[PDB]
Amino acid sequence: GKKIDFLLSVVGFAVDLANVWRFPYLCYKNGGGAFLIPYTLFLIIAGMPLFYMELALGQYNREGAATVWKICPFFKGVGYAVILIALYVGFYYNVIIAWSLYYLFSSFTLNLPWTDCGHTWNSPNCTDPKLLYSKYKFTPAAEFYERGVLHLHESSGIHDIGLPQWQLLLCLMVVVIVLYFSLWKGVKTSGKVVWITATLPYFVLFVLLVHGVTLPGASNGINAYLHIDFYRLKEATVWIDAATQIFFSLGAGFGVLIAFASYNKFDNNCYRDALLTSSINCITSFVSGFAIFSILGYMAHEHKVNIEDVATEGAGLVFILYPEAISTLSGSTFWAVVFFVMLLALGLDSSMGGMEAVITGLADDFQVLKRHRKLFTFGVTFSTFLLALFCITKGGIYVLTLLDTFAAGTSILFAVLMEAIGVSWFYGVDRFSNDIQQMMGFRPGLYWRLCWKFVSPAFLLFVVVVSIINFKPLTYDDYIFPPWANWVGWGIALSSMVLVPIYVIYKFLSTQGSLWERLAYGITPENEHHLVAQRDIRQFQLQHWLAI
Ligand SMILES: CN(C)CCC[C@@]1(c2ccc(F)cc2)OCc2cc(C#N)ccc21
Ligand SMILES: [Cl-]
Repeated sequence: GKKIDFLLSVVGFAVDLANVWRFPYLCYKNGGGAFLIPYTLFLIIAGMPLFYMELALGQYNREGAATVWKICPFFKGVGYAVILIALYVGFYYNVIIAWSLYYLFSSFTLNLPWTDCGHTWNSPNCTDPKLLYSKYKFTPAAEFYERGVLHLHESSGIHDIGLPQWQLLLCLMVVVIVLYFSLWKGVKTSGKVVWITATLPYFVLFVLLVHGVTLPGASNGINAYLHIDFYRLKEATVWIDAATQIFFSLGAGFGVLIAFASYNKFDNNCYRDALLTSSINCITSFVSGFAIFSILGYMAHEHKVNIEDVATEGAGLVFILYPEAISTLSGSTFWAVVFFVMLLALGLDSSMGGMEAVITGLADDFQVLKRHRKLFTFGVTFSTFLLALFCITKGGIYVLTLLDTFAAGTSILFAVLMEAIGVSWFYGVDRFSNDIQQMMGFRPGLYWRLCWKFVSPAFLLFVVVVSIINFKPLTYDDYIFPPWANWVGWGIALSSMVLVPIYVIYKFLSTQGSLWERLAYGITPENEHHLVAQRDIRQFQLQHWLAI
């Protein structure tokens, strides 16, 4: 049972809300197949080494994202930045679960609300295919999602978000209460019910793929998926999106991996964990893209519109597609219930992990918080509840888009780049390899060390620079955000990006001694500060820097 339980755990942890909800619309927005080349390249080159490095760090040091930097005290700022990024993401990661809960609640009927027009929320322009460069938006499913769930028609933009919707308010309240009561007692919350949540997503994806392949218009969608438009690979939007989606789905850059590995056994095999998780994530992403493109090709055939204009490119793509695929099934009510229960469970577990990252990171830093986990959990959950209250308004989709674009974009890329640079160069790739050997029994191969030291940081810096200089103003379908919205988004990104130099400056000023003494104390492990007085620093010799 050692291997079967491990396989269940790894397959459960290998699929996130990202793979199911965010990958579809990022793949649709980027042409389809053309998005998989950057995705797979980045996956290997950066994602696999960074996943492995974070797991090894957490396992060896037994600390959260913040306090794990006792090895290189100057990067506690990086730790704080990743914790803040996780906190930001949790603001809308819960609104998505609220949407899923609302859909599940509305799915308990023999006549699904997303099948035809004729309801209170339908506009006079609603078009029913059975009864008779834009994105359409006049279909029963799109009309339902945008009017009877979001009530987006009552807001003119991000300047007129309006008051919170009370149905989504109740759903968010339920989600937050469940999260708190699942986090308040301790980290140990697995091995009890995750069995169903680890297999259900794969079953749902399998059934959807099998059913969608046999649809009238699925062939065109599959052709559009397997057709690669190489012109799109010279714009850098696809590359930025692929990198960000990778660091989202894999879980790196949020401090989740370090916090969760801090509870692993000292002899746990992180290399096999990273390899298996990366392979599963790649296969799942490819299958999900295939099924999504099949579904939207079927819809394009159904609605007599081009595949590029059939559906939205925003965060509601799954809530438009999956109900439309369910409506084509027999006993569609049961399938809808099953799918949305799956989505609820997956989102709940993912948000639970994201919030546990923050809780552990802050509790390891301050012992008072670690002594009062109940109050700290309540405070974190209440803050998330309010800042997600901000995202359930009538124009809440615009705020959600702004967050999903800015909270972890260049910010998460920069945080991961700083993590990699810090460890590999200042702490030492040789030291990290020695630690991994002492931990798991074998030294990492040359490929891993090269990826950690040279390849991954270079690509991360390149993508960060390109995202900064090649920045497209924010938009949501046909709505162009005003400039101050972009300024606010860049301020949000900087809020977590700037914690690195700020903490470096604070650490330098707070330390006592000469400039060289300050540097030595800053770039030396906290448990080896007794060598600073002996003027024996490895970082001050060229051998340390040229070591690979
Ligand atoms: C952006 N989000 C927040 C990242 C979440 C990462 C994740 C995680 C933690 C440790 C790992 F080794 C691997 C993945 O946290 C828990 C979890 C649960 C599921 C489920 N079902 C899926 C992923 C995770
Ligand atoms: Cl993904």
